[PDB]
Amino acid sequence: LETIMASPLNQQSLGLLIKERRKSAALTQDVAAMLCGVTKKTLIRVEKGEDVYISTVFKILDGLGIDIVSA
Amino acid sequence: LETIMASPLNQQSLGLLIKERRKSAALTQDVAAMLCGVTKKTLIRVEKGEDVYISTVFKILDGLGIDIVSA
Repeated sequence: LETIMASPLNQQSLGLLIKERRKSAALTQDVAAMLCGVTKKTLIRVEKGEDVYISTVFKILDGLGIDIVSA
Repeated sequence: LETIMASPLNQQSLGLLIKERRKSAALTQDVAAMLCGVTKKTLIRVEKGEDVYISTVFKILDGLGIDIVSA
């Protein structure tokens, strides 16, 4: 039962997680923005790790089927 | 808790997670707010699931030693 040193999410890596999930689902920023109910600009801000309201982030996570949990 | 950490997170359950973790460490709202570098009022907002900036949430999470990860 190998005990490894991994890392928790911060603001930047969350954006990158979102980006990777959007890309793996073959969705453009426009389409994903449509699915998540945000503007392309907002999605772009989030993927870049720029500060927004948590509600926006949860809309994005929910729209892309990304689940986050407590460690 | 066990109902919150055995499910993916939303805004409300995140706030409740913060609250419970704070309570398990025997911390008042003032002290925890102090530890996290936010106001008591802000911590109260987050624990109640009210909308704030993601940076604030990450400050609270980091200050209380709560790690979140991708599922």
